[PDB]
Amino acid sequence: GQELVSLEGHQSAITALAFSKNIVVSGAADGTIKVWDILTGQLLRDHDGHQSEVTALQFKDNIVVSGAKDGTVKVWYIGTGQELVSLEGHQSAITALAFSKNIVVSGAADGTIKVWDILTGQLLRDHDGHQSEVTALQFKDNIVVSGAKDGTVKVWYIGTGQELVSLEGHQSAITALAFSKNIVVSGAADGTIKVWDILTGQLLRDHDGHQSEVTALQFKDNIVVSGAKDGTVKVWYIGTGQELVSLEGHQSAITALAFSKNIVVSGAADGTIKVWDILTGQLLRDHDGHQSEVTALQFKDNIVVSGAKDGTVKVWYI
Repeated sequence: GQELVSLEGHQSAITALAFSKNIVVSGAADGTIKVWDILTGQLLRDHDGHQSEVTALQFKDNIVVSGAKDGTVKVWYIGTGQELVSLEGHQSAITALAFSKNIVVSGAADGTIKVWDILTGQLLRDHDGHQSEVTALQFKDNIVVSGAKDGTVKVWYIGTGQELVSLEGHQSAITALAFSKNIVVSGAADGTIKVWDILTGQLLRDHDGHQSEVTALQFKDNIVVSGAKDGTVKVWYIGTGQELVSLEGHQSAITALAFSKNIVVSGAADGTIKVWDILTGQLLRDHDGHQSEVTALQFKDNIVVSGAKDGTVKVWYI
C-alpha cells in the first residue's frame, strides 16, 4: 500500500487531473499539460497546452478535452497530443467540462454553456445558461444538468436547446450534482442536499446536511460524501439524510474527495490523504501525501492519483 511510480509533476499548482486506463493527464496553473505512464512512471509527452491555467480535464477512451482560464477548449489525441478538432471555446474562463459519447459540454465563468461535436467541432448549442459562474456540469443521455455559483440548477435537452424542467435550486453555490431516471440530486456549499424530479420538478427531499460550508461533494448511487472546512468527512444517505458511517476525517480543510465502490479517499488543505472503507469505517490508510493542499483526486481500481498546490503528482496503491 505505497506509491506505485514517481512522477516529476509540474512547476506550478495542479489545477486539473484525469485518469484513464494506465495514463494520467495533469494540468497546471501555468497552462502546462503533461501525460504520464502509470506503469513506467515516465511522461509520454509535454502537451503544448494552453497559454492560460488549465481549469478542467476530461479523458475518455483516447480523447482528452482540456479547458483553460482564457476560454479555450481543446480536443486532442492522447497518443500524440495533436489537436483533433478546433473549438471556438468561450469568451470567459472555462469552469466546467462534461464529456459523453461524442459531445462536449463546457461551462464558463460568465454562465454560458456550449455544446460541441468532437467529430466536426461545430457548435451545437450555445445558450446563455446561467447568470452566474457555472460550478457543476453533469451530462448523460443527451441531457445536461448544470449548476451555478448563485444556487440555480437547470436541465437542458441537447438538440432541442430548451429546458426540460425548472428547479428551484439552492440559496448557495452549487458544488456538485448528479442525475438518473426521475431524480436530480444537487448539493450546495451550505451543506443542503436537494433531490428533484426530472419530470415533475418537485423537491422530493430537502436535507440541510450535517456540516457548515462544505467544500467537496461526491455522489455514487444514493450516498453522499461531504467534506467541510472543519475537516469533517461524512457519509450519509440521500433518501433520509441519515449518516451511514462515522469517519474521523482530517484536522484540516477538506479540499478533495474520491469515491469508488466501498472506499472513500479525501485530501485536505495540509496535504494529508486518508483512505477509508465505507462499510467498516476503518481507516485503510492515512498519509501525509503532499506538502501542499491536495487539489485533485482520481481513483480507479484501487489506484489513487493525487495532485497538489506545489505541482506534485503522486500515484498510490490501495
